Amino acid sequence: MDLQLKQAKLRLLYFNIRGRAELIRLVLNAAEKDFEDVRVSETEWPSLKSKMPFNQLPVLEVTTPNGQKVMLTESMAIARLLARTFGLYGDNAAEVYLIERMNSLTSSLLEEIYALGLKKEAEHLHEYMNAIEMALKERKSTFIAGPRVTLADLQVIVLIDTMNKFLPNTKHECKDKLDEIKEGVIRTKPGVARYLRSRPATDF
Amino acid sequence: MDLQLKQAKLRLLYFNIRGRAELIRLVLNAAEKDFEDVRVSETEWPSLKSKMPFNQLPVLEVTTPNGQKVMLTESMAIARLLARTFGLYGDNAAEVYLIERMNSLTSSLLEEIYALGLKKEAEHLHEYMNAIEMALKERKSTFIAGPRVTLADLQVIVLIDTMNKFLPNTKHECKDKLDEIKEGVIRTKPGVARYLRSRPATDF
Repeated sequence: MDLQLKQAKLRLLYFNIRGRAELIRLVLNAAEKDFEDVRVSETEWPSLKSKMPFNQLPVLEVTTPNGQKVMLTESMAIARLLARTFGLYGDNAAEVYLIERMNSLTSSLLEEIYALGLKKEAEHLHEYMNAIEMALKERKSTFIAGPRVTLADLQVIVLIDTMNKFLPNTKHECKDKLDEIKEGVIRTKPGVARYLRSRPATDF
Repeated sequence: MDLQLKQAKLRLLYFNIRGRAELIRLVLNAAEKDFEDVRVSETEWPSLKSKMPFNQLPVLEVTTPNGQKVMLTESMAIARLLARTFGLYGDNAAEVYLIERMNSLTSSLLEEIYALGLKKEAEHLHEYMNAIEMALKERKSTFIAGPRVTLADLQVIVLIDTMNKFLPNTKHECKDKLDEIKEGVIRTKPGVARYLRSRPATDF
């Protein structure tokens, strides 16, 4: 039942984009936990989908220290499990509420931005951006949920990179407040700083 | 920072439907924690939205035992906070992964069902239903995450009621496995059993 994730061998299977696995890559790099970052092309996906017991990516393939292979699914469930394992998910339920309130807003905004890339909404987008900006201005701590980085600050990085690609010229005050969080993650999580500098430059 | 939710006065503001607040109502009734279940019409929403500091429902208005009024937002963040407070969120990160994997599947399926009511997909629906049915058949416990009810078993109830309204004649084997979970929640959580019997019969 306990996968012993600190020691376990970890392989992340996803496409060669940031997308919905970037948050997992950021948690593992923040924790300085090594993993195989396996980037799958859509040319390779049909054959991989046929031999493996899953139908969507990302999957985290865990090999426990005792040799047991377990395939984990559901991107945010994986990210939260890894964050809890490596001390990136707060210390009590009140802090976790702050994490999860912000992640609800930023996850929803991410999915709205993703859906508008090729469909053809600044109002629905503005609503999320105002809520995020408001929470960031009201906080009484350096990071979203307290004095130290948690999963919510890591997902802010995902959100910034998505707004830069999908909404480059959008000029909302929330962008500056998000960038402040990112600056603090880079300062305090040298594994993230190095990863962002070295990761593949991708469009999405 | 700690709202003292066991003792705090709680008012839930949402529309007079099950919708996205039913999970919160189920947690509180499972815990036998009293709350004001305030059901707002769309006739009343414009005026309420103008005087209060929020722009969407549900909101949980908490009055702590020391008299402090705090408005909580984000339906799933509220539900998880309440589940943690009342012992409905497992005991370790491995159990929580089981909760959150299942809630990812059932939340996604719920949102897909909601979006298809008036838009005009059995494939995308079938994918979620097969994954849910598969996890339910593979489990080595009475409930989704272990021997006792958690938030994931409560959201199964939300999913059943939604499939009954939106997909009455759909005949998938996952429906029976979901109904088994619901039967066990009713048996083991007398507060849920009573609530389901007494709650307003609504369309959505």
